[PDB]
Amino acid sequence: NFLAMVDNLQGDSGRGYYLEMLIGTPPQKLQILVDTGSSNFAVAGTPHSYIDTYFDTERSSTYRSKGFDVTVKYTQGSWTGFVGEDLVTIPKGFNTSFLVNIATIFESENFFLPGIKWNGILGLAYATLAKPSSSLETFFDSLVTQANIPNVFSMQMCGAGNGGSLVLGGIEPSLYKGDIWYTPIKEEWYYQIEILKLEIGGQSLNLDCREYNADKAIVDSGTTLLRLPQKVFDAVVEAVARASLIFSDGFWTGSQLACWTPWSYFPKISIYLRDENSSRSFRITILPQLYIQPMMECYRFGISPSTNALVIGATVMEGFYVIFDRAQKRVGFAASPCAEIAGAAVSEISGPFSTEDVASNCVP
Repeated sequence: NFLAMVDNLQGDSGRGYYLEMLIGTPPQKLQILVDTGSSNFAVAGTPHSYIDTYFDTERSSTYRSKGFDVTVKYTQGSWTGFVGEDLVTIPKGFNTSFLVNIATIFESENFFLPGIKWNGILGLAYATLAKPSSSLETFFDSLVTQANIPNVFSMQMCGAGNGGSLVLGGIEPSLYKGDIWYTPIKEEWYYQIEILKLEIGGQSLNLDCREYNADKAIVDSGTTLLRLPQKVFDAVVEAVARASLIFSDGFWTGSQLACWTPWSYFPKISIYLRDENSSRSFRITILPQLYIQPMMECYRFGISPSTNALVIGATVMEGFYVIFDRAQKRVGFAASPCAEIAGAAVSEISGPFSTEDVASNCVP
């Protein structure tokens, strides 16, 4: 009954998309960030001045400690928590309770930030990324076993320029339009997919396709912006600058905002992904609406560099309906009715295209 799950997320690209969950007995209500870039279920376990509620294990008769803690470190921020298990229910989806591993954060640094509305995180990626180790069964793997649902979830994000949907156990036809296009998961850790080509203003960037997969290309709803490995970032900046022509250096680095819509002055950016048929690609396209982001207008460049990954973050996922088909080791993309600003399209999907002139394997 996927219709219950429609309209179950709040938030946006910048502050995250979050699901309401009930944890323990009696149920304590938390706001949980949906994060396809990690694999732990972790919640505030102590008071923090930037959050309004935390999970108190001592008030839950069904909580059981697992006898160890875990420390998680990100490029920015970290936390240490107690590892236990408890019953969860997701009101907007699964009104029958299920037992999951949970980390209750008792210490942290730059994790719970000012202005943020979530107080834990739901890591939806694979066991290989679970901490302390892959033996700590992920939240979604627990749900699949116990609720006997298909090993698939999908996400509609509607905050382009509001909330959206997290569908656990499959696909809701009302959340997309036209054809679904699927690309293989190259490696089950992050949702790693194979990027063949980037195209700015209809003109491909002149980089070996290995540069787009440098370490990894991934789909991550816990990342705000489109993040590009430094080399790709610098080439994209030059292509966009030249295809527009309005620039201070700070605009590209997020040091400065441009105040003026400007969208008509900037080019389309297309990312080409290998199809489940090896001999074909398809293309996901963001329009300036998704990467020239109004702030209050004043506008920020919605693309940043990464050291180690090309990350298809929430600002790009706001353009599409995205299917995490773990059962068939593929990620699907489709056109999304809610990807609009004033009823105007902010993205395009198209295919197929020939892969005759790209290498057989762009992943190094």
